[PDB]
Amino acid sequence: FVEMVDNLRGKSGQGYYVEMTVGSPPQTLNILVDTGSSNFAVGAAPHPFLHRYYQRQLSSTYRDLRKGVYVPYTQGKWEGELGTDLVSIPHGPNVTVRANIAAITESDKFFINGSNWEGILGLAYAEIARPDDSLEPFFDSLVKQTHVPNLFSLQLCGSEVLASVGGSMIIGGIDHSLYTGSLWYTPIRREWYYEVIIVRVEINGQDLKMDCKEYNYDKSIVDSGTTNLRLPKKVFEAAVKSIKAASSTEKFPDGFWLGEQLVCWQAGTTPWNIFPVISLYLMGEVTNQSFRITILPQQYLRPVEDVATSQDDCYKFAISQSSTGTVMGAVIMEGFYVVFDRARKRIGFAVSACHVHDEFRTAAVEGPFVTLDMEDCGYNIPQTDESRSHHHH
Ligand SMILES: CN1C(=O)[C@]2(N=C1N)c1cc(-c3cccnc3F)ccc1O[C@H]1CCCO[C@@H]12
Ligand code: NI
Repeated sequence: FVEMVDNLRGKSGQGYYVEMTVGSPPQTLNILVDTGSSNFAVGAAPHPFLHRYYQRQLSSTYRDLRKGVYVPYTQGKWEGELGTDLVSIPHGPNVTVRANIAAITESDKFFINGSNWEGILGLAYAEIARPDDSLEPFFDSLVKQTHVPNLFSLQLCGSEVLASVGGSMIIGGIDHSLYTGSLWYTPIRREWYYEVIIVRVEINGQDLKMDCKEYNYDKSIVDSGTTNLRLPKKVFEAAVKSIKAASSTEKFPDGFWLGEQLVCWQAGTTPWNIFPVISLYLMGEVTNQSFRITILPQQYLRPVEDVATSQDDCYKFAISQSSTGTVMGAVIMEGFYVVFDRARKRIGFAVSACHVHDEFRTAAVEGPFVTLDMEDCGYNIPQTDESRSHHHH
């Protein structure tokens, strides 16, 4: 899949995007690659942060669905008009599909100044699409309309401008040049988000020793659309305590641990070895097995170049608290080649050929670990009457 290698770009902390075309003749837009959502939505009206947008009137193949869509989320929203048009990925498979497209006509805190993307590609399942699960997501349409295998994989590679990032989205396959060592699979627990189960967490080889349901409260997901590793409150607190203890030779302000303040060292002198590795053990394909993915401080301490002190290497702490479960965001994914094997309801992890490391430690994927009489680490979200009332024909 040589032609699909290196097809992702972006600015650090602002999401990875792929080039796509919409309409006839093709209109090129840069589109955020988001495994944590399920809509294909593109700027389709002027906005201060857009240099360009989808011009429906310029497309001979555009069809209006005569239905609006409204998408609120934590401290943001986008909304607009549903339709269909022809869509391709120039540095993807050699195919063109008719997909649903939400034409974004109004938004708040959605577009990011300087991110260089104009839309979002939700790669998750129909269950979480808006307005409802009857709006077929892009990848479903791609698979149904073409011979493209039902799988994609992601290799995310992490003074006045933010650092440029790159990576690969391989659609329809696995490219062996993008990883080394073994490729380990964890089940997709349920097809909505890419939900997985964490069975154990270690910080510098030390078990956090929590009830494993705490690791997945109220879910754990793999999300390219989240920068940070996000952890449930109780888990976050235990992790921060352990990371603080390991790095105790340095006394950082509270602002740092909250991700609200950078910490710096003289260029090239960053004491990586005082920061511990973090291991997440993921449920294996076999009942009582797990494997671990291990990330370095090179992943969870994000580089931010400072104008005021350009002679220093400065870092943001990129592990943060969640009230909506574990989020394995870019912090996790940057260590690994991640295979979203939809066909076989599983997610694969292998050491990425592009991950940032040093001569002492490396991001790792290791297994199997077998546990006698494995507990169920999955959390069952309480059923609301709202959700229960839904008929599913
Ligand atoms: C959590 N999440 C969002 O809020 C979300 N996608 C995900 N996964 C998202 C992430 C980023 C973003 C910002 C910075 C860095 N990377 C990114 F992808 C920017 C906008 C955005 O829009 C949300 C619309 C509703 C569904 O979720 C979407
Ligand atoms: Ni009914």
